[PDB]
Amino acid sequence: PGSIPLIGERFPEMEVTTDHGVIKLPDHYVSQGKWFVLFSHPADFTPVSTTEFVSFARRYEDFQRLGVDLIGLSVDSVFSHIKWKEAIERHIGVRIPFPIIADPQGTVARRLGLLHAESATHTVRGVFIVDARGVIRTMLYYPMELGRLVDEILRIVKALKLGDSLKRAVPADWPNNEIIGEGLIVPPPTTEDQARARMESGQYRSLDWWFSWDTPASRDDVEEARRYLRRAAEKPAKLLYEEA
Amino acid sequence: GSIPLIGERFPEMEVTTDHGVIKLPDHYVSQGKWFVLFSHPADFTPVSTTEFVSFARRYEDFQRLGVDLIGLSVDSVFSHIKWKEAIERHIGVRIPFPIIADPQGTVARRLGLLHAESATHTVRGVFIVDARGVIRTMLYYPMELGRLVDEILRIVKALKLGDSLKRAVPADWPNNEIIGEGLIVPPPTTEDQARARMESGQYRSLDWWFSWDTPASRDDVEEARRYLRRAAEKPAKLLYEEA
Amino acid sequence: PGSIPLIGERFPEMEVTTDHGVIKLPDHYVSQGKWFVLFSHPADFTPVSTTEFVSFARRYEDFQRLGVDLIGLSVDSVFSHIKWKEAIERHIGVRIPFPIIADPQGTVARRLGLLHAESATHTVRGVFIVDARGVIRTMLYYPMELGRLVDEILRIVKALKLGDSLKRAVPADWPNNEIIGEGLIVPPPTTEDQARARMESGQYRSLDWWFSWDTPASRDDVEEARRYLRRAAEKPAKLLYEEA
Amino acid sequence: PGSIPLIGERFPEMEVTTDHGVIKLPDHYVSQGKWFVLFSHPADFTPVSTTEFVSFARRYEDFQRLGVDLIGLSVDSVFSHIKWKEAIERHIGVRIPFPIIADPQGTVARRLGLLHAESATHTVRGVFIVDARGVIRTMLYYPMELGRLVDEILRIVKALKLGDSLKRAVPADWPNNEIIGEGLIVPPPTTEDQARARMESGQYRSLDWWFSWDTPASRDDVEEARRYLRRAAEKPAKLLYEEA
Amino acid sequence: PGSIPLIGERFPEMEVTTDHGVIKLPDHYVSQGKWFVLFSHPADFTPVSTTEFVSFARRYEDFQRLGVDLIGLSVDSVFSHIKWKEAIERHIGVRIPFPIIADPQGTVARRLGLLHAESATHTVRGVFIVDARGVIRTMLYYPMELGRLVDEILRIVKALKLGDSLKRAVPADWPNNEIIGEGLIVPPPTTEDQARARMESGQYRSLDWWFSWDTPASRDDVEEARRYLRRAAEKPAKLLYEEA
Amino acid sequence: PGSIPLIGERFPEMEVTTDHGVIKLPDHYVSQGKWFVLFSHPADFTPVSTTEFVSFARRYEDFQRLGVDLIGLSVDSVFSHIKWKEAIERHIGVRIPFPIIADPQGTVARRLGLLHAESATHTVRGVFIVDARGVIRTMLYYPMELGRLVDEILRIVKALKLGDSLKRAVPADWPNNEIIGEGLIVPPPTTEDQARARMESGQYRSLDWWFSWDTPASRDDVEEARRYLRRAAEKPAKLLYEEA
Amino acid sequence: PGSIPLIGERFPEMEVTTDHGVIKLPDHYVSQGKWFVLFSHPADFTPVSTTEFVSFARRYEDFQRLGVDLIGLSVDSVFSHIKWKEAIERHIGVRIPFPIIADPQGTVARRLGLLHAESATHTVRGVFIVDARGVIRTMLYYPMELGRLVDEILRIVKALKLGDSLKRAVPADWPNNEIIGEGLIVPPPTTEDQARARMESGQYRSLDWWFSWDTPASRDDVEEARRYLRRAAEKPAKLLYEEA
Amino acid sequence: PGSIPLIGERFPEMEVTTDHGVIKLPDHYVSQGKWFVLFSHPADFTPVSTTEFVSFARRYEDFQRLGVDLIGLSVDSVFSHIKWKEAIERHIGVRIPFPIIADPQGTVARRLGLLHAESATHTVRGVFIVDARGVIRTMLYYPMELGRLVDEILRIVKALKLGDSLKRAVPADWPNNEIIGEGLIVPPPTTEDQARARMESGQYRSLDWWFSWDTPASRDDVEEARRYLRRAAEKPAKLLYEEA
Repeated sequence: PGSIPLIGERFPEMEVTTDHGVIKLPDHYVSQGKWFVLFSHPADFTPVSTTEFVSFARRYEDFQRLGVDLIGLSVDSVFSHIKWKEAIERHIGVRIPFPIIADPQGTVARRLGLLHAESATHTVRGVFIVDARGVIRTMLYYPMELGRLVDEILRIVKALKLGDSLKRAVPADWPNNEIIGEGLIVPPPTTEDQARARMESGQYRSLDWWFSWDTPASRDDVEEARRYLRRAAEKPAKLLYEEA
Repeated sequence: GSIPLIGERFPEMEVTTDHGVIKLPDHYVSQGKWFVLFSHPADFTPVSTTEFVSFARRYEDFQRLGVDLIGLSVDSVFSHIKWKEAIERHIGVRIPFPIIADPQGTVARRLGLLHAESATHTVRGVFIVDARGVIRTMLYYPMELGRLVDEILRIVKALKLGDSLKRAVPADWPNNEIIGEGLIVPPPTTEDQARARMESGQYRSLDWWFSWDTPASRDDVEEARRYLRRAAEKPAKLLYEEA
Repeated sequence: PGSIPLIGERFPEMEVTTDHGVIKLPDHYVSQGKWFVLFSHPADFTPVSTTEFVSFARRYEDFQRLGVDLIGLSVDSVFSHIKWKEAIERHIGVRIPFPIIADPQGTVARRLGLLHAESATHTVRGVFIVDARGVIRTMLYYPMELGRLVDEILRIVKALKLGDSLKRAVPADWPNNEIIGEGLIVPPPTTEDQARARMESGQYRSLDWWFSWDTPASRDDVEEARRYLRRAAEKPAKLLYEEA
Repeated sequence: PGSIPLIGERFPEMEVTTDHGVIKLPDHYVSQGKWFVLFSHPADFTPVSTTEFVSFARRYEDFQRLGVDLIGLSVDSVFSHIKWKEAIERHIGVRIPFPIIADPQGTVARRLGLLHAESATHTVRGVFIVDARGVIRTMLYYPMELGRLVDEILRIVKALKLGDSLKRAVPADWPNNEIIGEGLIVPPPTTEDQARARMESGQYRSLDWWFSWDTPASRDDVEEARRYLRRAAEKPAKLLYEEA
Repeated sequence: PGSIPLIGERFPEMEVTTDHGVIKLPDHYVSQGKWFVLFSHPADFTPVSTTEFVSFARRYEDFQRLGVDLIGLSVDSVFSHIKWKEAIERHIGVRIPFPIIADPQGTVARRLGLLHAESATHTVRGVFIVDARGVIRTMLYYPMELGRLVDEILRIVKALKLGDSLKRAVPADWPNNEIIGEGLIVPPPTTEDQARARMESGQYRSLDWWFSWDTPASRDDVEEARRYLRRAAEKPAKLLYEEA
Repeated sequence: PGSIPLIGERFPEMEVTTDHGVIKLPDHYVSQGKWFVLFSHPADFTPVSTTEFVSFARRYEDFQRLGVDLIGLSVDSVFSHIKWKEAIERHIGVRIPFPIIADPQGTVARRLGLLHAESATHTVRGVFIVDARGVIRTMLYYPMELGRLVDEILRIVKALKLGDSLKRAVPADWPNNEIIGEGLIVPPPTTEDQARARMESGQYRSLDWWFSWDTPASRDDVEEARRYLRRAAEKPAKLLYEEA
Repeated sequence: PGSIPLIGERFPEMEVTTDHGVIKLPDHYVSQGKWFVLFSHPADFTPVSTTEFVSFARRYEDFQRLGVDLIGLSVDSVFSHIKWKEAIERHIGVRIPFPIIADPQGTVARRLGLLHAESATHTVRGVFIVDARGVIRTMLYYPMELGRLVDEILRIVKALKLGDSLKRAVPADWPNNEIIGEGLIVPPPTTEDQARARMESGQYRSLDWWFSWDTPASRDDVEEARRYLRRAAEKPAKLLYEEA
Repeated sequence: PGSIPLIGERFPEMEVTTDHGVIKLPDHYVSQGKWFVLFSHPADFTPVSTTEFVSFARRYEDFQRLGVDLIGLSVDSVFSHIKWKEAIERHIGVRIPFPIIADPQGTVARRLGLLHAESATHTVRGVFIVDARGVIRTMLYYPMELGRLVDEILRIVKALKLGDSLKRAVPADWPNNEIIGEGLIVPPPTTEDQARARMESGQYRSLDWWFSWDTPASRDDVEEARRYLRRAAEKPAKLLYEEA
């Protein structure tokens, strides 16, 4: 009962208007060798949405260091985007450095399947994680009533980039997996001959032919991922409403 | 591909699991239980195994929230029973919750779980469904990347809190950088509501569209923070060593 | 390309969300025995649109005396409507008392044919003048670059109400028609017998059997209409920008 | 409902028969560098229609000063057009200098959406304002019972040409706008960078980044537009029926 | 009902994934001059299916001597295939040397008509006997509750190759036919001249013009076929469950 | 390029003409509480088909003991059926007691999927084994060039009836299975709880939780089944062509 | 209804299997310069059909003298054709020299419209008389219960060949027509000029311009046709059943 | 490539205009318990057609004696039918007693498939032999160039009525069949038990179980059929053209 792009598909070709200008997706980011996180929010001048834009802004440098750009999306105009970003800088002291797509007829929202049953007129809290080839790698759909956990979006990109370069799969809760810790998983054998070569070789730690791992990520990569999760877990030292 | 949506009732279906034949969402609604239905590509795969052990380790935390767990893959019930035996034998962890067998992809196609990474194996989908049978949140992870299971606990804990207190939940709750453990009052949608909100003084406000208070118990806040602290902590002892 | 409601049709049935609440059109106004002017603008926080809201607001009591309610429309959210009305009040000192429809997916815009070729996403400056029976009586379509002449909307309603109560047609430029002045037109004969009776009768002033008129409008009726046009023609004594 | 041309589209390509000859629209006017106002009336030998033809003819030199040609339209024959113009000159003393399209099978009517629900057989009082590139700039739909305000058609053309010439938008009720008087509006910024540049420069008067204006119109341009409205507002010195 | 491949057609072109790798059918076997037996079973880790795989494995060299390769099929994954073959080796002491197709979405099952009314999700016990030209020669459909008689599959391929090589048909129950024993049948005359020539000839034994046979099969080919049926008929000396 | 009935479906309702008269399938046999074997052959007066009719006739009492009736089918007329059975009795000394369906337009053959690519005009050697409920239990498709092994048809019915009555599945090559001999298989557990109870009850011999069996068939049932395969494997004592 | 070929159409192109081999119609006879009679019968081993084959055989040399070949058709197999011709030779003492098409799936029957409502499975007694150019010249449909008069098929071919060679039409009951006897008819005039020329010439015997004839057939031609009818009319000397 | 009624179908229901009045087929004849022969001819005032009408007139009493009525058909008008019948009476001295269908738009001809490839406009020489139940029993299609043999139409009806009353089939060339003379055929047995009963009874003369006959037709019935064929074979005593 709702239509979408899929993991492992090219992000659909589209021209969009942002508060920074008109761009083509995913070409604008592919051309720069950047990943992008496209995320949507129901409407400008809404409180949970404001908390998410402030969370992304606080993490903006972390995204840049990973080679990731951010782009938001709502059904509001570019005039509402400029006005809202001014209200956030005025009342919270936080500049939002990244663009927001203006989608008033829902052209982009319907293309991406971002209109769910909680609202006929406002997008859900969608997330498209797109790599530098323009390929959708992960998609999340949060509802109106619940803000995202932005440190998990950082973990997903870091973990994908690590699995892509080291030719590994990434265990549950990496880098704090209960079985193998910061270990990364060797893709399982898919033939009788490969399963025997795996069991015979002694090259990797194994529970069995279908479960092998090693520890090829650098201490810095592991520490960088732990830092995202430690920030998610810690009560902030000071609240931005307190100082403004 | 096409899907169920947030705010829709979970599609009515009979499914075969390794515990028996059940109707969804009827089977969980009748127990007054939320359920998390999650998919994995194939039995006897390593990332999938890590996620089943992560879910099993959090089984009581899910029971504490009134949440039942149900897995899904295209493998048979026979493969499910044999795989759960190998996990118990090689890792020392029992998997208590059922797994759907979906060999022709009937359930996979109905739920939109076949993406472009594999023609034959489901992605790592997550449907978070409340005790009314309504889809509240959906997550799609790929083959190469295991889920963060403590975020699934935080989503349920925060949705139940929101429903219980008529509040919305800020980014990164209960560690929001603006309001901390604060919860948000839904914004006014009329000129009259906007005037009443600003004349009131019941809430902390940045402006008429951004009001919050602190109505969650200490217990609610610390239980949600405990999930994230567990996600962030280096394990004390790796299960591969003490199997 | 692109359909519309037509003159003489019932305004299409629809539920709409405004910054005052949810209403049904045209029922909400029909039930009250009121006319309504539904007008659209491209986007909140745009300057020509701002001048038109301020113009309607200044004319609000003139519309109320005619038994006409006002309702605006754009594809912005209710949050943008509330914010924009606050901005007008703060910067110009003018309260906008009438509701604005929020149409974020363009459902209403598409139903009313308000998406023209100057913008794929923002409505033209459309005007629907709807009588207390819910019937569309007149429609205007102004472009993004040109503000409306709001006094002509008052002249249209006043002249329609006069024509309906007195069973007359209204000449060009009424009440300053260069042939008959404040005169109103008797509908022309449509049969041979009617045309003979019309000319054998001393009831009306006539140029010929097809052009008859009289002067049945009250002095008050005529002065009311002349005041709208005199307001349109006179430089305002003081500009609201000055008083800031 | 019923389909139409839209603001911002090229006027639909068509050959039409007039009481002056066969012409191609919009080509015939485009090749002269002329705007045209194409207007429709229900039927020849009808009195409101006659008042409107006389109104247009009296303002013929005003339209010529703006580089605007006039063309009428009804479902009557070229023969009825010639007889009706003859009758207006004989009984009222006014020559109609401009052509009228003859549309007996409603070919042009249907193409332009001029058949509304008040009459299955006679066009509404439609108005298409078309610039010298052949583009539709404004459309008005008046009913059978109500004559148009022809001085508003002059104000629309004068304002659009000024807007085009000086790269400005025109406020409500120009040149008597209650906020900025005869001032013209600078199109609002559409990007964060444009919004900052606008407010950092002292180049324009501004309420805020989204509302900037200046006064680039000549006193001649302003007073010619005010003259149209002053004429609409004035009690006629002498009624043409008294000069019959 | 439900659709199928037919005797005398080429086996449908398809790429399939096995626990030995990705192959094209029937090309992978045609290119080798090999016959193949493609057989399906409902699910890995099921007992009748296990008895069938061990029966085929025990006859593997008998198939190899005939120039026939074996390939299984079920809707289980390649991982389950490797795990199940390991379990059969561990618990029964029998290695399954031949590949199994993994068909988890039932793409191959549907193409081959292997989903019957006993199970919506698991294939019947289907058997396709395909010659070295890639042509389907024989098809068997056993149900979930009944294991195949694997020696009949050997007799079929043995008898078809003899019939192909010697240009003969094969009587019921060959090589123990109750009328002609190990005799092979000369295809019957299809014209009046062939029927007379056959009866005039004395070249063959005949009951009548439509029933002629001779004994051209080698003693070795007859003894091989009688050995398959002797093996089917005899109670094994030792049961593999006791040996494990 | 062909559809069939499926295993587990009721045999399709049909009226058929035979050389014993008109009968309804499957009702004619269901009403008697009888299984039937419907088998087809390409044409009357053909030699392989004659050998199969003689094999079935010799095994007629064995079918009767199983409560199985036999019914043939070809595209030939009832007249040809009568003449061919007369020819078999005169030249071979074997009376055919069971009916043959006459199917000259291929109505029955098309309904049962019995026209394959080897002949456009003659059926393949199909077999439908139908139980006393009218349900299709097994289907076999042999080609023009290869006679059936009729004793395997007896073994299938015997094993199916045993599996039905004892609630058991039947291993490969039963009653001579190489793992469990004349053992019959307990359907495997389909739940974690059923699996544990199986492993803990000690009620059955097991290789693992998914492979349990016992030996509940009578010595008579086992030896009766074995006798069919012993007959298939025996060099005939004397060939019917000698004693024609 | 049901669909046939038509008089004056080429006999439909088709490959047919006879008890003499595989031939293309009509080419097999066109390339020899021969007419053919294709006739159908419901089923081999039927008594009316047997009388008609014996009648055709008696008249074989009569057909050969006209340059006409015979070809039969039924839905029975080639094997039944051969057995039936053998049974006719053995029991009646008559050899059938001409081929029969075998049509088991009714492919040819359906193409020629030979399946009528007396039988769903067996053809009617159809007759197609086809000339040396492959053109259908006459068609007869007799039913199951009624044998043909084969002497009328000889009269048709003789009369048609005389008509073609002498450029004449043939009267009713030729060569014993009541009005003109063995006379042949000149095609009638189709113009006023031709009608006047016909009546002025005195070339032909005429009743009126539309009925002219002459006597161009030879003694030998007329006697050959009269012999066919005398044979039809003669009570046989001996009955073939009596010498058996 | 042309559609017809079929043997064993009811004659299609239709109202037809004749030169005797408007009638319903087949009802007009069924209600009288009469058979009818409906026959077509290409055109009135054509010579072969004239000979056929005179032949049917000569045989009128013989058809009446069989309870057969005659009805002609052509695409000519009733006025042509009346004129042509008058011309036949005056020039040939023969009164045509039976009606002719007037079918000027080919409505009847198209319904009965009487338009073949020799003429787009004129019907072939069709014959429908219809029994007193309205059922089509035999159909003949002769071409434009060839008159019918009308004595064979009498033989067909006589033999069909004898078959119907005696429950027999009628041999080739009856009543002068070369095997059984004036004998009639017992329909063959269609079951094994009927075949054995037929052979055992000694009730009928038989060649084999499938060919039995007896002599149940009266002396009068046989002599009446023989008279038709003797007439067909007789050289006319005198020619009608001569005595005219």
